[PDB]
This record gives sequence, structure tokens and C-alpha cells, in this order.
Amino acid sequence: NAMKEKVVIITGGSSGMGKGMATRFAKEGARVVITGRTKEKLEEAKLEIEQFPGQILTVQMDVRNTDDIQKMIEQIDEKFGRIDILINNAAGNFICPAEDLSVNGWNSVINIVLNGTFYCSQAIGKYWIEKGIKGNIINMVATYAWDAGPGVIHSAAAKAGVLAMTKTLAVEWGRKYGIRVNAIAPGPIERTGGAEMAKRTIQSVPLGRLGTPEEIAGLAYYLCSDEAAYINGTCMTMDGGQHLHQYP
Amino acid sequence: AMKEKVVIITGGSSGMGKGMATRFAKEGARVVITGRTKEKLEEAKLEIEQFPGQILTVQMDVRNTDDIQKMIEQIDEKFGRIDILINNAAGNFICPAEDLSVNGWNSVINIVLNGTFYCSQAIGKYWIEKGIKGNIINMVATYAWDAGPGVIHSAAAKAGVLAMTKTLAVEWGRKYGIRVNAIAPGPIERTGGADEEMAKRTIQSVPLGRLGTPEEIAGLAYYLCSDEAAYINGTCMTMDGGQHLHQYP
Amino acid sequence: AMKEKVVIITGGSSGMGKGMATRFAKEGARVVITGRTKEKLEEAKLEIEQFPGQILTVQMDVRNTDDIQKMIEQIDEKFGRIDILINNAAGNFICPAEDLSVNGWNSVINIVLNGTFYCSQAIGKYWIEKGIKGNIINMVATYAWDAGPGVIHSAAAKAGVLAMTKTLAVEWGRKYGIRVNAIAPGPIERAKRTIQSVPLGRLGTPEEIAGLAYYLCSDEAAYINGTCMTMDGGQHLHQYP
Amino acid sequence: NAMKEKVVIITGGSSGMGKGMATRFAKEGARVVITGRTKEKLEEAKLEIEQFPGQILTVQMDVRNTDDIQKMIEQIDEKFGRIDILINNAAGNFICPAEDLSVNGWNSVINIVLNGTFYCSQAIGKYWIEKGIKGNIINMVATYAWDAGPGVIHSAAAKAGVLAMTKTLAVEWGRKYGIRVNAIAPGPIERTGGAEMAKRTIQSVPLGRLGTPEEIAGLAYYLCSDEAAYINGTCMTMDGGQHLHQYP
Repeated sequence: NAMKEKVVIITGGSSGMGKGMATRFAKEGARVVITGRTKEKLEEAKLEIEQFPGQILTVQMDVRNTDDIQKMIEQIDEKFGRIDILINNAAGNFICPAEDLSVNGWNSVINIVLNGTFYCSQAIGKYWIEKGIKGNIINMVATYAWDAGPGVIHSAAAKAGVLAMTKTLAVEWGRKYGIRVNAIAPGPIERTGGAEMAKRTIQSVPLGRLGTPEEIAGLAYYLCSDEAAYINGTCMTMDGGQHLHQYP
Repeated sequence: AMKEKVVIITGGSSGMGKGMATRFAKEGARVVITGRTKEKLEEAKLEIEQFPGQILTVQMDVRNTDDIQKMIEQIDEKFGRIDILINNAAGNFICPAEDLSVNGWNSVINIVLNGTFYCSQAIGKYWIEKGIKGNIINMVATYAWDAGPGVIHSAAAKAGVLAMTKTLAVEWGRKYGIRVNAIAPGPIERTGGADEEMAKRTIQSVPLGRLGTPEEIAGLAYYLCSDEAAYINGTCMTMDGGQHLHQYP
Repeated sequence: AMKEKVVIITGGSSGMGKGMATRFAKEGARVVITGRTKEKLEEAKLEIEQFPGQILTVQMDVRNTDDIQKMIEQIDEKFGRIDILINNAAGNFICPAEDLSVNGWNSVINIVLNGTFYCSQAIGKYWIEKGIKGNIINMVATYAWDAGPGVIHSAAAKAGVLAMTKTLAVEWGRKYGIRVNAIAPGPIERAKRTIQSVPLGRLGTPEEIAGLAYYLCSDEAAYINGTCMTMDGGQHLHQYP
Repeated sequence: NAMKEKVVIITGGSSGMGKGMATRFAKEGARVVITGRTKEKLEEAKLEIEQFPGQILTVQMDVRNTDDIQKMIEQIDEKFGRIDILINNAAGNFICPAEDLSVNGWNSVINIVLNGTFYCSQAIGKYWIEKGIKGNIINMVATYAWDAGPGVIHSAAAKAGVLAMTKTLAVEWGRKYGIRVNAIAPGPIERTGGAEMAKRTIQSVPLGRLGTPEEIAGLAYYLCSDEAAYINGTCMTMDGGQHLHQYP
């Protein structure tokens, strides 16, 4: 189909936004690699999105482990022979007052979100550099990445770091290798996990509703299209206007 | 579908304006292009029209509120609806801030900032009275949120337009379900202003090593108006190959 | 060196303008305050003047380029120099964007954006002719870089001023050594859900704002250029996740 | 509340900006604690900065080690009985193309700059919470923290994370404890030693010169003064206008 012969890797692709993006790329005929930490969820996701035999590759791995990343790259290269797009979506988040956050809790989020995104990006980038592939990277961030994230200080710091990495790689690798690097910052999206009623935040969104995984997937698809080839080093926000000041 | 929609593009007879008009027309929308000169409007129409009467040319000035109401009336009478407004009409040139005439400064503030407000408010009120969930796209520049040396007039005006964009996304998004966003293009071929050492140097300044195109800009505006994009509101989408970012540490 | 300096504060007869004027006069500078109404200027003068001839009141409109040149002539004749310009003259009120009259929108753009440009260009040219390394401080608002629901006129105007601030910081900083910066105040003294909205749990004060403007004009702050210093107790930041 | 009665901690206080800040606070009469990894540098800085015996406390410690941090707080509390200000300055930075950066290299910068700043801030904050002290935190960032940092991707990410932390703590702790948290972003400063011609750098600064440690010190001192009590959750840039676009 439209994305046929392209190979897309989505970390954290067995649930939520990751799986919504995975669904769209598979419907457009691309080969999709989804990663996760649990076998069962990956199998389920694969059964839900696979359009033809061999289209989807599930990889049980940890983005914090550089050996796992290299093994995944070798496995994909052997099965499909190329990698076109990397979407760094694997994340970990929960609320905790900053004073009460354990050192291990802080470390775990920085490790999965910031470090794991860098490990995946550098390893995939090096693969593209060696093969002369003009790849595309999309990093999932949050609107609190450029502001305050009260109650989620670990995620706010990690995602801010990811946003800086996004812009830095867009300049360095855009120039030296023609690799495009961008981010997406979603607002509240229906059908996603986490940790007095919802109308408390649906109200905070000017458009008065939650976004959908299909809408996020449409943005990801547009960013990977030939039309969008000049978009580089930006963060596309999709939050119905939530992050803006709602009163004067 | 896009086939039934009506799109207004101010300054639509040349440059990015015409690139956007070309795309919406190929997708079958009715397109209204505005401009100050009759000749350029007729040239653009002939070039982009897919079928008789698809394109409506309106010779007008975005600084004139009477021109804006006349245009709305004419469109409503002819097509019976308005779905999308793209505020593109612009004016720009280089001048050191201390040398800029009061008339030069005023003219750019009036066309870019005031004209965008006049058009947006008039169209918004038309949508409000008819219960239409419209969409507005404002064309800004990457210097709108930083410094614009040599183009202080445009930097100020476009910064005002960006603030307006975000403010209307909140006010109208909430009260009427009207979406408002902006596009910040980088250097785009076939859109030269007034003003090669610095020429090839500016291409060097773009990480991707090339100029953007009006067709790429048109594809972003088209995506922003699609049903898939319905949750995008109050943002500025930059399309500049990474140019506005720091190029060295 | 403050003793030998001349500071111009537009809209200096009330509120923040008066707070700034009070501090600069206490530090011994000559202060020029502008305003539209005679009696308010006369009251402000009596309140802040520390010695005879310290304060020059000028009844003028920042939208009038002829008024600006007359003021510059008058200042130059009386004091012989101008060191600092604070563009504070502002106008503001709440109104839904779709209800705002063309005259209402135009008046705010004219006073805030155009007036700041007219004053800044006229003073810049004066400094350019005399080789003076001046300092400009523009008063903006935290909604200048975000949305300002209900105050779209002021948000647009202030955002324009912020862009002008950064642009002149580059052009004039490099060519003439003139520094240009902005201050963004939060809610300032002179129902309480907005006090709750401020992490520090209170309103700011005009004395605090004046202390920031004073620091920005000091020799210690000579490398600060093209930035916006916000003083709002943390209010503009997201208060929830 | 008078500076003469205050205790100021400056990590990385034995050289460069840290020492410039140390010099100013000591000159105003505060007790100053400077941290560093080398005994000799610490003793040299102490001799240079101290106005009276016992005014300066040097602490040889690693900001990445939470035990070192805990021991330092005990030592200061025992000697001085209070802590008023924390300046997170310790940092590590060098140039390296993103694709050539080692995993250890990346990890070390994130650890020292981002994690170390969180460890010190959380530990000192907890100390302040226990004692009811309305403390003040200043984090040293850089202007590439909110943009691209080509060649310094590690520091750009770490510093972006520090900036997010700064804003997040200003909200959470400003509200719950009256603790202020702000950042400073310096431009190029003479006498600071991080790892073509230098006239290129001064040329990129509109003001056409480098900043000084004494200027940076004045900004830090202003931010800690009583008149700056309402400044919270912001980043004060001191770079001569360098980070702005220099041409259309």
C-alpha cells in the first residue's frame, strides 16, 4: 500500500498511543516492529494490527539495555533488510510530590525516557549512517516538557531532555546525514494508561474533549510522509489548546 | 468533504498564497483569493482553476473593514458558506530599525497585524451567527518569537499575529469550536520579497541544505484543515528544515 | 553614577510607572514622567520628588510623534542628556475578541505597540547622534508569549513589544552598544482565586518591580540584553499536571 | 534574613563561575560552602575567597552520590546550624558529535548535571521542609537548554531537564513551602574553563564582549536578595543577546 516497503519501529507499541500509531502504519502497508517488556501484550497487539503474514515483528526488550537494542537491530536487518522510521514512545509516568519521590523512582523515569530514547536514537542513527539511509525519528514528548510539570517532575525533566535531543539531532544529523528528527506533544488522549471526575480536565481543553489514538497516528503518518520532508527539529502539539492560558 | 468547502486565502495571487490556493482547488474546494491588483488576480485564477466558477477573485484591502464585509456578503450570496480562512496577506522588506519611516512601520503593522484581526473577527462573527465550526490558519515567520533584525516591523506584527492565534484558539475553540493555528515557513523558493554571498550561506544555514517549496507549505495547510487534524488548536507548525535552531554551540 | 542620570518613564503618574519613578528618584536620578492628565502628573511629582527640579512632568501622548520630539527637545534643554527609557504607558481592559470594537483594538495597538516604537526610535536616534550607550526597558505581560483570553488586544500588542525588544537588542546592541530588555510583571498591588493561582500566594508590589528595573539599569547588569525578566511568583507556569 | 547570617552552598565552587559567585557571597559576609572533587582546588579557592577564619567550608564530594550529599548536610548543620541558599553549578561539558558520543560519556553528563542537581535539590529541600526554612535555589543552565545544542547534545539534554525541574519545583515547593527556585543562563564568560578564532564568539554577541564571573555573581546575589522575593520559576539570561537570531 502507501507505506509498502518501509520499516517502522515503535518502542512501547503494544498499548495506548504506540499501538494506535502501529495500527495506522500497518494499515498503510508498512512493516512494523513493536517493542515492549511483556510477551502477552505484544502477541495481542500483533494479532490486533497485522494485515498480512510477517508484517509485524514483536520484540520483547528494554530500551535501557544497549545489548537489547543492538540485538533488535540485527534481527530487523535480517528479517526486513532496512529500517526507515523510529518512533520513541516507550515511557513511564505517575504522579508523586517531588519531595516524596524515591531516588530509584526518579532514576527509572530518566533511564527509560531520556536515556532509552538516546540509546535507541544513537543506535538506529548509526545503522542509517552506515547504510546511507535518510531516516526519520519521531519522539513522543509532553506539553509540560517546556513548562512546569507539578506532580510529574521526573517525566517533565526527562521529556524536556528528549525535546532538546530532538532539536540537537535535527541540526547535526539533518545537516550531516539528511536525517529528520521531530517530536509530537499530545494532550489528554482517550484509551491510555497511567496512575473528582474527568470533566475536570476535559473542561481544561478549549475543544472540550479528549484526543484519540487515531488522531495522534494521523499526525505521525503525516510527519513521515514525503510532503512533510522539510519539517525538521520541531514539536507538533496536538492538545486541543490545553497547554495555553485559559484565563487572564 | 473538501469538495463542498469554501476557503478564503488573503494575498492569494502569488507566492505561498497561490501555492495554497492551487492545492485546495485541486482537492475540489471553492477558493476565494484576495489581492490589491486585478491583473495578478486574473493571472492566478487562470493558473489554478479546475472548473468554471471554482475560484472567486476579490480585489480588496485587508485594512478596510468595509471591503471585508462586502467580500463576506459576496461569498455568502454566491456559495452560501465559508469554511476556512487563511490570513496570508503580508508586506515585508529590510530596513534598519532606526531608519524605518513612521509610514513604513505603520503600513506593515496595519496590513499584517490589523488586517489579520479585521478579517478574523469578521469571519468569526459570520461563523458565530451561522453555527459553523470554522478553521483559521495564520501565516507567521520563525522570527516572530525571537529577534527579526532588519525586519522589526514584520517581527512585531507577526508576533502580534501569533499571540492572536493562541488567544482565539482558547476563546473561540472553547465557546464555538472554532480552531485557530499558525504556520511558520522557513525560506521557500518562488516567494522572494523586496529586501549571493549571504544567499548560498542561508542555504548552508538550513540543516536540510535546501529551500522549502510552496507545495510543501500547501500540504501542511491542507493537513491542518483535514478532519484528522481536528484536535490541533492554538499551535504554530514550523516548516523550515531546522533553520531557526542554533546551528553551532 | 545614578546621580548624573536622566530616566524617562512613560505612564509614570500612576501604578507601576510611579513605583519605578519613586525608586529612581530616591537613588538621585533626574526623572521625566509622562501622562495624559495634568493633575495626576502634578500629584505624582509632589509625591516622588526628593529635591527641586528633580522631576520633569510632560503632558503628552505616546501616539504623537510631534509630542515625542518636543519632549526630547525639552529634556535636552533642561538636563542635557537622556540615559534610560522605560516604556510603560499602557491601556487595557477585558472584552471578548468578537465583541471588541475596531476603535478599541486600534487604540490598544496604537498606545502599546506603536507608541513604544515611536518613543524607542526617537530616543534611539537621539542616543545615536550623541554617542550615548542608552538602556531601554519595555513593560510586557506574561500573556505576551502565550494566550491572553479576554485581553487579545493587549496580548497582541505586548507580543509585538517583546519582538521589538529582542530585535533592537540585536540591532542596536551590536551597532551602538544600546541595551534593550523587558520586564513581565504578574499581578501587582496598587475574589482571591488568582492569589491561589500564584505559587507564592500573594500579589507582587510596585516596589519589587522598581527594584528589578533598577537592577537592570545598574552597571552590574551591563551584559543583560534582549531578555524578558518575569516577576510573577511563578503564576504563568502550569499549576497542575 | 541578613546576608551576614546566611549559609550558601555552591556546588562546583572551586573554579570558574562557581568561584566568582562564592567570592561575591563571601564579600557580603555570608558563610559559604563550596563543593568539588579535588582537595587542592578547593583549598586554593578558599584561601582566595575567605574574608574571615571559618567563613568558608570546603567539601570534597560527588553530587552523584546521595551519601556524600547527606553527610554534607549533617556537617553544615552541625557547623553552621542552617542552610539558606543552594546554587547548583557543578557541571561537565565538552564537544562531541552525537553519533560519536560513548554511552558512558552521555551517562556521565546526565548523571552529574541532571541527576546530581535533583539529588542536591531534593536533599536540601527536605532539610528546609523539616526546619521550616523558606530557601532559595538557583540552577545554572545554558541558553541551548531550550533550543538545539549541536556538538553538546548531552549537556543540552541535561540542562533542559534542569530547567524543567526548576519550573516544576518553583510551582510545587513555592506553593507548599515558600521555597523559590530559579535559573541563570549565562552566555560566554571570561575565566571559565570548559573543554578558528575566539573573535567569532565575541562577534556573535551583540554587545561584542564576553561576560564576567563578577557580573554573573551580581545576578545570583540580586536573585537571593529580599527585593527579588517574588521572582520564582524563571530563567534569567545573561548573554549580551547572543542566543537571539543575529540575521533576518
